[PDB]
Amino acid sequence: VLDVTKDHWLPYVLLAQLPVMVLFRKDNDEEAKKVEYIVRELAQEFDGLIKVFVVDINKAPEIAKKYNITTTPTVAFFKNGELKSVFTGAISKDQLRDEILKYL
Repeated sequence: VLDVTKDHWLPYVLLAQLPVMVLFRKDNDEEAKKVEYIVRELAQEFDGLIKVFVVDINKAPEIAKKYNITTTPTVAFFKNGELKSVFTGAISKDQLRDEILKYL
């Protein structure tokens, strides 16, 4: 689990050979903290089968702008360069494993 830079977008994410789950957050949010723990847990559970990253849209707004992501927290699923699925609102750890498995 770690932040990603616009710089590191393509290499770390778009080039990643594993499926990628990215959390777009603003900062100093409570709901974002809760989603961030959910995602931490999913990353460790699926450690070495997917890759999981964070986008602090305060610092890398170009990434959200690129993917037309207007709400935080947002969880995005990227596989082989393309955006495969997006989850907003209330994020269900149960649903994220459902998808993580869908693309695995």
